[PDB]
Amino acid sequence: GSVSCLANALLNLRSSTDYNADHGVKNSILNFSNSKDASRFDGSESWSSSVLDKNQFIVAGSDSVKHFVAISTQGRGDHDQWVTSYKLRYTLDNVNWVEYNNGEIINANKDRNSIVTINFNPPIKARSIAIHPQTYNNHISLRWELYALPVKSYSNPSVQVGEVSIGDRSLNSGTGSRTIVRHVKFPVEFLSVPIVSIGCKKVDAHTDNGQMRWEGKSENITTKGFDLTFITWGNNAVYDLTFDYVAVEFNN
Amino acid sequence: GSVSCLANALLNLRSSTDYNADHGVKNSILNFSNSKDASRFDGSESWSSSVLDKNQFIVAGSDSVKHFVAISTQGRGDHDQWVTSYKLRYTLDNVNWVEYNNGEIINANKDRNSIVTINFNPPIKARSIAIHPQTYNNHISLRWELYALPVKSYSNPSVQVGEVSIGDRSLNSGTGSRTIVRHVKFPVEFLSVPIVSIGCKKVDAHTDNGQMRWEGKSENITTKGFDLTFITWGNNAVYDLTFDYVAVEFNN
Amino acid sequence: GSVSCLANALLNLRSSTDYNADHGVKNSILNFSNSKDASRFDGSESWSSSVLDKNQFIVAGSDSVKHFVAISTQGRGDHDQWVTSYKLRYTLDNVNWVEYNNGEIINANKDRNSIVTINFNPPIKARSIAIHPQTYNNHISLRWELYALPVKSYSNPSVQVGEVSIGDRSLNSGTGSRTIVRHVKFPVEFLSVPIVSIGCKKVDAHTDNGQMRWEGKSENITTKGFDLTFITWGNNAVYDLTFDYVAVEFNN
Ligand SMILES: [Ca+2]
Ligand SMILES: [Ca+2]
Ligand SMILES: [Ca+2]
Ligand SMILES: [Cl-]
Ligand SMILES: [Cl-]
Ligand SMILES: [Cl-]
Ligand SMILES: [Cl-]
Ligand SMILES: [Cl-]
Ligand SMILES: [Cl-]
Ligand SMILES: [Cl-]
Ligand SMILES: [Cl-]
Ligand SMILES: [Cl-]
Repeated sequence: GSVSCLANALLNLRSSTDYNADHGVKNSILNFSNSKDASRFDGSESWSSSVLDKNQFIVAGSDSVKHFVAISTQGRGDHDQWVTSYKLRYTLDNVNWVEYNNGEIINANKDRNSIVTINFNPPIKARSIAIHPQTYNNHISLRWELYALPVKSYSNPSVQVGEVSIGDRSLNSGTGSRTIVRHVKFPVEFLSVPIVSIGCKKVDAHTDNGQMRWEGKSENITTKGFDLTFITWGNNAVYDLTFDYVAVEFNN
Repeated sequence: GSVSCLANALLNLRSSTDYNADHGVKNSILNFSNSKDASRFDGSESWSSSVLDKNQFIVAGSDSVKHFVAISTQGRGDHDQWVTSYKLRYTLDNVNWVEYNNGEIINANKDRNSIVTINFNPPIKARSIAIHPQTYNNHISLRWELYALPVKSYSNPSVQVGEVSIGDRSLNSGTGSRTIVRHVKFPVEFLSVPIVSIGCKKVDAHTDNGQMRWEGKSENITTKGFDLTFITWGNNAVYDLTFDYVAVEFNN
Repeated sequence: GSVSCLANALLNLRSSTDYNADHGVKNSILNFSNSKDASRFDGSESWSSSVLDKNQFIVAGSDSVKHFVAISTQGRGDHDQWVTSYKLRYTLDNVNWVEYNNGEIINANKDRNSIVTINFNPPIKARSIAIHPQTYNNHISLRWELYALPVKSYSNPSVQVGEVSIGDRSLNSGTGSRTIVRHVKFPVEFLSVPIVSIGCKKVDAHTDNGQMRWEGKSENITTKGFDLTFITWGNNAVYDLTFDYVAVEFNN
């Protein structure tokens, strides 16, 4: 129940340097492995830097605010190279970068294939995150994965808004439960059925010997629109009512 | 009126394996073609895998919920290699993957350049999607494009909220149409002019021989704020009114 | 206070052609430099095209609407190649592309390393943007960066909605300030504390010798829910009230 970001192709990767394109970040996913044919080179089972110093990195980014819950690193699958320690940096606004845990040096790998996982408690909240290898065996070469919370069903909703009124004297006389429907068409048709929230912004109504009774309900909601049912009861004479509505479409 | 996702650089791609970086997913867009100079190799006109089996794939992903309406595949431009059938997998939450149409094997290409397009009715709703070649002529090599519905103008809106009241006895006396304006400044200035929806959460008002009359309108909306015009008429004495507002900025 | 898009790995890049993968767009970031070791080739300090004509490009894209404020270009770090002029194209909807400033040819670089920056007034509003080199010294080779406004704290909010009523005669008798709390649980727990906006959609209440007094407040908001405090005062007998609420979570 966390998301493997690289496995799902959710993040753009950018390395500092690449030994060459056959050692690029595209070869860096956790457990990456390619042909065992020893007669041809189809790429390192790792990202491998070109320059060996303490300034190399891979930046992983996208526009969404991610809640990173863990990172896993691994050495290189096909040669004895691995990152033995690293630092992490991240940014929420893509302008100001901070060091994870005050520049903590994280102890990492000691062989080609064993996975080392660090859990973030609390999650790192970031748009971009960078692994900054500090020490290495033989070469700065690694495979990795970044784990994030799944997107919530309530995130990134679509919204259309409008207003609706009775607009005449339909409810301005009579006795007992009395209702009128105003059909509202959304400016644009939704892809799926939204919810429709409403709030009153005008009352022009007579009490029934002091009792005020008015109600609005959004009903018969479709992708194209909905009905605002205006309601009164007892003997109230309602002259006009106005609602603003906010139609919200989730998960689409 | 569909979006060519790869052409527009909207999706991250990740292959299972690459024959080498000069056969990577970066060379996989539909109709990809490079130099005709036979004296140098600038890359295959295809993604080409390294391992030939039924387990290769390209994953295409991003954070947004896409509605995929079609996929097109093509063989390799510069050699006689093409995928002859494939399966599709996808995921909406990036945790749970499903097979398209119960693992349907889709019949695909039979030459280098002819495009084979499959239409999805209904659209596949997904954050990530993967093509899983099953059979091939000579090598797992392909070019492709994924077509999605365009983003709606109502998607990803920006929102600020607040409340506003009369806050004094400005409307608590008098006859005829009577109005007061409260100017509201948004916590942060918007990039473009929002809409402003409102809903009443407090009425403290006297009826005019039984008739209740109150209204609020948001007016003079700018990037920086708006005016809440509080309104009464007839002889109503309105002591206070409060609205919550929801300012929504679209398409920005 | 602008965002360096490529530095932060925020955009997918796609070139028209690459001299080969060691001259790909992955080597195109502004100021990109790799090993100075003259004995091995770890890639060009540039993207370099394969075909030399007026039809080459790099497309930079993602789903988010960006407000691009500037572009910077540079020639190739390790050889005497640079783009001397280019055009820009962009798209907001990823269907319809437009030429920047009526197809203006922008004067660009004249050496390997000096940066040439063009500022966009007003910002270019786009999901994808493409640099289209027109003329070049020796080869179409460049490094570049795209600068965008930072994301606003109000963008991409998460939203849950619902309704709440008194649902009994708790406020239907008595004198003075009288309140009841209805606890609302959000359908799903938020990651951080939201704001909760409310709007009345039903009044069933008696005036107090003509004075109407009712109020709702959202209070004690947590990640899990909030309290709708229903309020009356004076001697009003309130039979029922209903609010719709819109809970909005920012920056998460
Ligand atoms: Ca190998
Ligand atoms: Ca060629
Ligand atoms: Ca070099
Ligand atoms: Cl160093
Ligand atoms: Cl070794
Ligand atoms: Cl009745
Ligand atoms: Cl197999
Ligand atoms: Cl051939
Ligand atoms: Cl009047
Ligand atoms: Cl030309
Ligand atoms: Cl030179
Ligand atoms: Cl009182």
